[PDB]
Amino acid sequence: KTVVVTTILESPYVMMKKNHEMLEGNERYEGYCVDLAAEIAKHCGFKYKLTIVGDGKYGARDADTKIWNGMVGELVYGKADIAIAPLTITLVREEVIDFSKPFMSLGISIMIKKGTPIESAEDLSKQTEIAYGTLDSGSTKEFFRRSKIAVFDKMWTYMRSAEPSVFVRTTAEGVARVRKSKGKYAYLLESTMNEYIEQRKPCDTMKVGGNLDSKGYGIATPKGSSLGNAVNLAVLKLNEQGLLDKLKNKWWYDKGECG
Amino acid sequence: KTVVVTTILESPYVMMKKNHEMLEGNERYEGYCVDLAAEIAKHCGFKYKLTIVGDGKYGARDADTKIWNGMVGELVYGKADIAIAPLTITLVREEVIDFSKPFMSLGISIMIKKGTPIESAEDLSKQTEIAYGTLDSGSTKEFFRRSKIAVFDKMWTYMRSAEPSVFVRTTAEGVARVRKSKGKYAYLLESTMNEYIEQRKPCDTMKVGGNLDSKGYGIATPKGSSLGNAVNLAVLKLNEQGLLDKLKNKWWYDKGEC
Ligand SMILES: NCc1cccc(Cn2nnc(-c3onc(O)c3C[C@H](N)C(=O)O)n2)c1
Ligand SMILES: [Li+]
Ligand SMILES: [Li+]
Repeated sequence: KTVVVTTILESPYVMMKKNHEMLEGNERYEGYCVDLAAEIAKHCGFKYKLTIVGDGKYGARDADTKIWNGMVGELVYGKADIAIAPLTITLVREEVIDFSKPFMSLGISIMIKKGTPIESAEDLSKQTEIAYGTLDSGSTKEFFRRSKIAVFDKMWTYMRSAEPSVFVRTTAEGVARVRKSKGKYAYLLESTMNEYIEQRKPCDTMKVGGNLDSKGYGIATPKGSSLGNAVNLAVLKLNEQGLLDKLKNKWWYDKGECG
Repeated sequence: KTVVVTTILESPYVMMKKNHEMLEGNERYEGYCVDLAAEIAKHCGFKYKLTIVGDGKYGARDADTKIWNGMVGELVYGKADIAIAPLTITLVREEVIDFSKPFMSLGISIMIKKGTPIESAEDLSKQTEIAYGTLDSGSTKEFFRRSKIAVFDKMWTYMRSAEPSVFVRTTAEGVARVRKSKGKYAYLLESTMNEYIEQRKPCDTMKVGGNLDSKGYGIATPKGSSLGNAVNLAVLKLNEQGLLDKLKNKWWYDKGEC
């Protein structure tokens, strides 16, 4: 029977093709995770349907209702069979779903406008002339809120009290703010997205410094699902064969615009 | 019952302390994996004994007998409960033991003696004057043996047929061979070791090229062991607390001797 894949629309992982109206089913979509899903399914021998998570969320547990939202919730409550998406392997998710070993590494990173005199998170933390912030929701904000590391705690105290607000509602708003702020705004985001935007016209942003943390995206299945073992072996095989590196190069650099 | 940990003496992961003869038990040892074992045990609530892998190997399967050696074999055959070491997560190992999610990243890299005219794996693959090889019974040799990537497949065909043997029995033997071979041996090893050695006396080796692949070290348990779930959650918690980053920065700290 057909495996129900839950995923989320986010470039370059999953995108509707420009001509999607002329296409059907899974062929309407393209991107890194679309290609990854096809490779996993081929190695594991299943057919599948790509579905887009209803609530547009990755997966968190509401503190009041204790209900899991997002792709994680679709797995937890038995509505999907597998999630193939930029879904970070975290402790609280690992407690409730199964994850493959990571298919992609990432960490929180600094996006600057080219020419900005910042080389590290330490550099940002010691000044205020260049404002800096994060998405107003989600894991990067939460990283700073929860960190007990001195530099990141300092950054959080700065971010919470800075005026005008250094937070943005969307990735696009953060990128636009970097681009329009003449070097006076830096945006903190996942290194994978930072690298992607560095390859978008007009080629005026860059990733600077080392990453602030390290984590991985994993393929998720309901806890105890028989599919989990085969999927994990497939991730390891695709990595060893160089296919994961090929797919990253395809969607970030071969299709990049900045050389 | 006290959990039997298998590990391998590899600086800066596990090292006998300078004054180990004055110490006993787990306190004889220091290093990243010694610290990590203590943190995992505290979070999972077990007592443990650090033991050193009997055959000094990481682990591979003999193609004729199908017997696993190294730390992998100690888990497969019931000699240890957990391996806490720079043990690379690989497909063939995952089939026979359980792994946590990775606690540290690495990739295959190239170590040369300073001045060797090699800048990349492609450079190595196109010549034979500078011999090159890797560690027996490790994940790098298995990577090359199995690889269908053109450059790496060519490198494996070269390594199999090179004379004298380009393979080494320990990581220390690989570095010693680089150092003594007057520029005529390059060693394929993981980036963690390459970078650590480059920054220490006698300052005569360096890493060249980008990493050839991207993988991770994992905490390993026998397949199906009940310890695996708790250990994996502990790894993720330590990651999210920044403790793994702290340990890495401490044990790879560059004192500036090179
Ligand atoms: N004391 C120097 C030192 C410093 C830092 C790290 C290490 C550990 N280590 N580094 N490289 C390797 C290694 O290289 N090829 C292999 O096959 C392995 C083994 C591989 N990890 C496996 O699991 O088989 N193992 C040693
Ligand atoms: Li899990
Ligand atoms: Li990390």
